[PDB]
Amino acid sequence: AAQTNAPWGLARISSTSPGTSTYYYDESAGQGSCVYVIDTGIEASHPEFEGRAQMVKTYYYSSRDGNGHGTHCAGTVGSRTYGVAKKTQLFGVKVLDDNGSGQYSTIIAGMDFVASDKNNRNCPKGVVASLSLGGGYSSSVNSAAARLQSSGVMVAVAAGNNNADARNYSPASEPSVCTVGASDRYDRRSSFSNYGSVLDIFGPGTDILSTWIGGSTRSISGTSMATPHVAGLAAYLMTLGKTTAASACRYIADTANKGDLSNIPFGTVNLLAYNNYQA
Ligand SMILES: Nc1c(Br)c(C(=O)O)c(Br)c(C(=O)O)c1Br
Ligand SMILES: Nc1c(Br)c(C(=O)O)c(Br)c(C(=O)O)c1Br
Ligand SMILES: Nc1c(Br)c(C(=O)O)c(Br)c(C(=O)O)c1Br
Ligand SMILES: Nc1c(Br)c(C(=O)O)c(Br)c(C(=O)O)c1Br
Repeated sequence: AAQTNAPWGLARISSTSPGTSTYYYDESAGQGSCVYVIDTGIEASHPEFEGRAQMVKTYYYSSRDGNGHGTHCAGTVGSRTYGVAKKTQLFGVKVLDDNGSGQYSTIIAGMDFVASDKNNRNCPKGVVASLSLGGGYSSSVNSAAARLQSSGVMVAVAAGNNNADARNYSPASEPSVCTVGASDRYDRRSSFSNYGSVLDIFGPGTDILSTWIGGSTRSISGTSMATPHVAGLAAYLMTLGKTTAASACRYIADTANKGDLSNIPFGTVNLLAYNNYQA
């Protein structure tokens, strides 16, 4: 399948080269898979989700996204126009308040929630969790992320936006999950992207168009935007049967575009998420 005039990051995910604008992908499109977006919520009524999004948990007075961040990330995972895996099922878990903040104890609870809740959902092709969030190092936060992964969920986490070594951030620094840095449309490391040995992969993160609340759209930037590209890619590749929740991060690194990014510090991987789809 081909999506013309796609957001640059979707075109980038399916290309050996920057500077194109068509997204190419297998029509299965993540059907039968599930992605949890653990964030500020998801505006499930947005037409872009087509009935495939639902809120399943909140720790606040509403499960609505009163921020936009979660809706944007969910859009990059799985919206019809802005998403990587256009037929996945999207489950929202609101661990962040409408200001974009949340306590680590709440975030941990939400991770353990997902590890159990997947047993209440139909996801025959597999389960992914996208965590566009983080703060400073916490062994308890990393452990929660590790449990979620161990439980059979492909966990993708943002590296963070401090232009620093992601070793000092959680859940970014958890070795067993997939830690995602950000790139721009010219294959440069995004200016804010964290780096370091704990990174597994880069995805598009600068000037990413996606859904927003009030049925709208906007372009914003962050490792928060790169993470759902990788999460959606995982869901897509799991639906294709190419990999599993336990092996998908490794598989994405194995099959990445290699050596094409600029301003990658020595010791950080130079790997850009790629679906290796041959039309
Ligand atoms: N990403 C990107 C874009 Br967008 C464009 C463009 O203007 O469409 C060009 Br001309 C290039 C290039 O340097 O060839 C690149 Br790389
Ligand atoms: N935790 C966190 C914060 Br706080 C911010 C921010 O300063 O707004 C951003 Br832009 C990101 C991102 O990289 O998307 C992340 Br992850
Ligand atoms: N035992 C086992 C299984 Br079952 C699977 C799997 O789900 O196919 C994987 Br991807 C691994 C691995 O991650 O290496 C292992 Br070890
Ligand atoms: N595989 C690989 C890569 Br990717 C890169 C790179 O990051 O561009 C380099 Br600098 C080397 C090298 O050491 O020659 C190799 Br081998």
